[PDB]
Amino acid sequence: SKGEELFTGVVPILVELDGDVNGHKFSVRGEGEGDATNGKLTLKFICTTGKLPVPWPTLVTTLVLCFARYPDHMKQHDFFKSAMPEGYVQERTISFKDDGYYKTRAEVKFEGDTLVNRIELKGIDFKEDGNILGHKLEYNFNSVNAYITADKQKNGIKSNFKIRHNVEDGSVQLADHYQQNTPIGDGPVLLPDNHYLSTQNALSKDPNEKRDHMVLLEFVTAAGITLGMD
Repeated sequence: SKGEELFTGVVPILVELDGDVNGHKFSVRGEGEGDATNGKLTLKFICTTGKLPVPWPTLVTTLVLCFARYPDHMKQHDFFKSAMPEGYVQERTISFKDDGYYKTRAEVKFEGDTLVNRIELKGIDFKEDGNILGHKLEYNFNSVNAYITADKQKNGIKSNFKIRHNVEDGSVQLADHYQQNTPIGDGPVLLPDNHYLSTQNALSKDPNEKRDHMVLLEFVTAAGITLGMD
């Protein structure tokens, strides 16, 4: 596959999300750019339907792993870029412990010059006074290593990892993530060996923005495979 050659520069990004959590409907639109050479994403997200009915941090994982920085000695394990430009489907179940769950289905693929992440999210069985629908989570996002394994019986990859959201009262809300990715096209894809993505996030606000929004800076770097340019 040649897909990785589409990410050697800076690539504009468009993210569109339609959400429905316990019948609370919402939409989010994000725009920015990705720089896979550095593993860097810079995006600004707007709730275009007004008030976001869930905390912005609970949407970070849902709102483009093709922008991870794979070190040279690991380029053969980069499933995400290998599927491009046709893209992949990314599906998750995110189970909030002692609370509801998200089910997400996204298509990550190039539309023209732009990498687009288009997502359908349904949230079910949440508590209306819980940490999610109650907006009890701090506006931040801790750093995380998320392990990838190949899924040969689906021609894709899978991953499960735990996101720990800080609660305003000092407790921690667990979001257990189960993820599946499978290509859209029929071309060749890279099935990686076991490894992980190391991710850091900085969440902020745009002073001149009145809408409900999230400014996001994110770094994603692949690791977990031995040797590589001492």
